[PDB]
Parts: sequence; C-alpha cells; structure tokens
Amino acid sequence: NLYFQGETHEFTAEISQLMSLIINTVYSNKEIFLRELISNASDALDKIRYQALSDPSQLESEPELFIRIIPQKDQKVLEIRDSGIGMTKADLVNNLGTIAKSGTKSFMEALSAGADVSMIGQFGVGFYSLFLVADHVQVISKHNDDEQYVWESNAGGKFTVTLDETNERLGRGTMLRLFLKEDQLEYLEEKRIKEVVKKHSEFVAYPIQLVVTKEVEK
Amino acid sequence: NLYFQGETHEFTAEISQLMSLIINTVYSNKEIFLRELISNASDALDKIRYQALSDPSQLESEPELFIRIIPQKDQKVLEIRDSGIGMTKADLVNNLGTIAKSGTKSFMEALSAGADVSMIGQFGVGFYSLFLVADHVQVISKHNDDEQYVWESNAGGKFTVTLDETNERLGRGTMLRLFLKEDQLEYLEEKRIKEVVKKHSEFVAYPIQLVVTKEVEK
Ligand SMILES: CCNC(=O)c1noc(-c2cc(C(C)C)c(O)cc2O)c1-c1ccc(CN2CCOCC2)cc1
Ligand SMILES: CCNC(=O)c1noc(-c2cc(C(C)C)c(O)cc2O)c1-c1ccc(CN2CCOCC2)cc1
Repeated sequence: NLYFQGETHEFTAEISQLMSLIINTVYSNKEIFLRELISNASDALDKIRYQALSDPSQLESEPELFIRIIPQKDQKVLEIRDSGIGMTKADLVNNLGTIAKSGTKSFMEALSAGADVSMIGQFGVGFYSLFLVADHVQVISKHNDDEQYVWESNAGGKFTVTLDETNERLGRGTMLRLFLKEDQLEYLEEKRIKEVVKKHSEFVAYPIQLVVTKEVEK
Repeated sequence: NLYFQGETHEFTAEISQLMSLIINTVYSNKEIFLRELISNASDALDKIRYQALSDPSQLESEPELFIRIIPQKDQKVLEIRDSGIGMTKADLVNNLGTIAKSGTKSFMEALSAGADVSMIGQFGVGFYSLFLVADHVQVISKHNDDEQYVWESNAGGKFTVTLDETNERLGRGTMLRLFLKEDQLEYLEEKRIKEVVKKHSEFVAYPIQLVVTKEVEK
C-alpha cells in the first residue's frame, strides 16, 4: 500500500517552515504580511457578496461585510477576522492542500533558480508571508453549510482540521490568529497597524476595523 | 540578489521533518534505524582503512577501527560512535547538503507516486531513518585534517556547523547522538540493542561494541 500520493495537506506545517525560512531571509521589512492577509479576506468577502446577491439569506449569519484587526497584547497574538464566505471542513483541507502544494513549488524553485523579493508575486506566497511576523498560526473558519473548524500549525502530530469547541463563535467567515515573534511585537500597536493598512490596503473595498483594548493609565 | 540557489543544506532540519513524517507513517517497526546507522559507519571506516593502507600515520588519532553503541539512559539519548575517516567542516556541510537534496527528491516522489516500504532503498533514506526513533539528532565529527565540529538538528535559527567546544573529544570519526522519542525508549536497553544488531548487522566487518552503565541494585 502507498502513502501520501497527492496528499500535500498532510505536510502543511512542515512546508510552512521551509517557506518561513525563505521568506524571512528575502524580506527584512515584514509589514507586507498584513497587505496579503487583507487581500485574502477581501476575496472571501467578494464570494459571499456575489452569492448573497441572488440569495440574501446567506448574509443572516453575519449581515455586515468587514475585515477586523484585533491585537491581543497579553497573548502576543494578532487576530485578523473577516465576515467572508468561510470554509467548510473540506474547503479548509482542500485550500491548505493547494497552499501546501504551491509551497513545494516555490521552495523547489528557490533551490533551482534562487529566490528574490519578487517571490511575493507567486501563487500562495501571500499566505506564507504571515510567517514574516508569526511563528505559529491558527486558521478558524465558519461557512454557512458547516460547523466551525480550526487548523493549528503548531498542533502536534498528524495534520488535522478540528471541530472548534474552544474559540469564540464566528457567525460566518475566517479568523487567522497570529502568534507573533518576540521581535515583531510592533504589530500589536494601533499606530503601527494603521500606518500599514493605509500604506498597503487603501484600495480594498471593505471597511477595515481595528479593535483596541487598553488600560487607562491613571 | 538571489538567495538559496543550490543551498539545500540551509534546509536540512526542515527537510528532515518532512522525511520523518513520511518514514514514520510507512514503517511501524522502527528497529531498522540501527542497521542504517551501522552501515554508514562501516562506509566511513572503509575510507580510513584504505587511506591508512599507504599512510598508517592516519590511524594514530584513533588506532582501532570500531563502531560503538552507548545508551545514555538518564538523557534518553542513544549514541552511535565510529572511528571512521570523519568529516571536516566542509565535508559535514557538503554531506548534509547532499542528504538534504536527496530528501527533497524522496519527498516530491512520495507526493507524485506515493511512498511504500521500499523507500529505504532510495539514496539518503538511511540517514533519515534515524527519525524512526529520534526526534532530534546531533552529528559530531572529527577528521584528521580539521577540528571537531557538530551539527544539531534542533538548534534554533540558521543552519550552522559549529566548532565543538562542548562534547567529548573524538580522536577521529563520527558520533550521532539520538534524542529518543518517549515511545522508543526500548532502544536504550542492552537486550534489545543486541537483538537488533545480530538480526540486521551480522555481515558488518568491524567490531560492534556496546557500552552499558547500570547501577547495581543492592
Ligand atoms: C470555499 C471558498 N472559501 C474561500 O474562498 C475562503 N474563505 O475564507 C478564506 C480565507 C482564507 C485565508 C487564508 C487561509 C488563505 C484568509 O487569510 C482569509 C480568508 O477569508 C477563503 C479564501 C480561500 C482562498 C483564497 C485564495 N488563496 C490564493 C492562494 O493562497 C492564498 C489564498 C482566499 C480566501
Ligand atoms: C569526507 C568523507 N567522510 C565520510 O565519508 C564520513 N565520515 O563520517 C561519516 C558518517 C556519516 C554519518 C551520517 C551523517 C550519514 C554517519 O551516521 C556515520 C558516519 O561515520 C561519513 C559518511 C559520509 C557519507 C556516507 C554515505 N551517505 C550516503 C547517503 O546518505 C547517508 C550517507 C557515509 C558516511
């Protein structure tokens, strides 16, 4: 019996470590990670927007279309949430598999031809750019036709997409939870986040909301 | 400027994690790791034996040719030492790079064609079979023409081959230090090691020594 034929998703976490090494060596300015996450959220928002055009009940799970950035300073986590179409369990497996396969292609090309700062133009590298600032990621998603699921890059053992009985309920859409590297904590600060959004995501056609909790120093 | 072209050694640790996942799924019986380590030691012993044939001073750094297995129960480490030719710093870099490149080939083939228990016949898979029982490895080596060097698969950060100012002095040769998985501690036991050596390494033409420290229970 044969194992792993075509089963690239089984290696998603390992392939991400290869891509993290490449992309962090190539890009010293990490801030483009946020552009890429917002662009992927925008695409998922377009999908629900067009489906709901002929079937508005699809919006009732989360009637507003938005992208929402929530720094969690105590946890050193940056959360990016959208109310896009979301992913069923099978969608999440299939999308991670495609992302993983594109990573193998980008990694093999780096070895054969070398990598430079144009690599951000390659399919899938936008996802891996989250590892410019994060050492670990949780991808949480809720599609109208399925339950809430989560994939954790740091989960020990076999690749798994787990029924989410732990995180807050998304009504619909996707949240990436970025566990930031100790040298990239600037991206938990409101001023820095706003600078990066205005610089790189001006033409995104959805509201980008920033949720900031701070103790009042008295 | 281009990064990583041909620099497969830079990914040795990440490629090993891919190979570890494949080989542990394919092989439920882990014991062949020892056959493969002994076979690589035997090859390095042949090289010093033939060089010393015309230049016996090469043996003076370690005059006996042997393979030596040392369980370190307290550390959950199994050490395999040989008095082979050893590797200079550049040899260790070059051999890890070749091993890493063969891993990329085996991993891509597993995805395209599937992997089965014949994969042990592929170039380089013998090295990766150490991850049947170990989660981490240190490769320590001393060649007559260089200082003692070490590579650590679990060392954080950039691939590096470090001048060894920590471990015991090898006079000449190579030691792999295997940090065993919690479910593979049977391979620290003398009875088990001896069974595996007799079964799989009968035709190795060097003495295989086993060094066992035990408290006398009184
Ligand atoms: C069944 C259809 N479902 C979706 O399209 C969907 N729902 O949520 C998606 C998001 C995925 C990501 C990461 C995992 C790529 C987000 O960061 C944000 C999302 O909303 C998401 C999505 C899926 C794929 C893509 C496009 N690819 C292109 C190649 O790599 C990155 C993503 C963009 C968004
Ligand atoms: C400059 C020449 N130096 C040597 O040949 C040498 N010295 O020490 C060697 C050992 C390497 C390993 C691992 C890292 C492969 C050992 O386990 C034991 C050795 O003695 C070693 C060696 C190097 C290469 C090989 C053969 N390859 C074949 C493909 O993968 C495994 C190793 C076998 C042994």
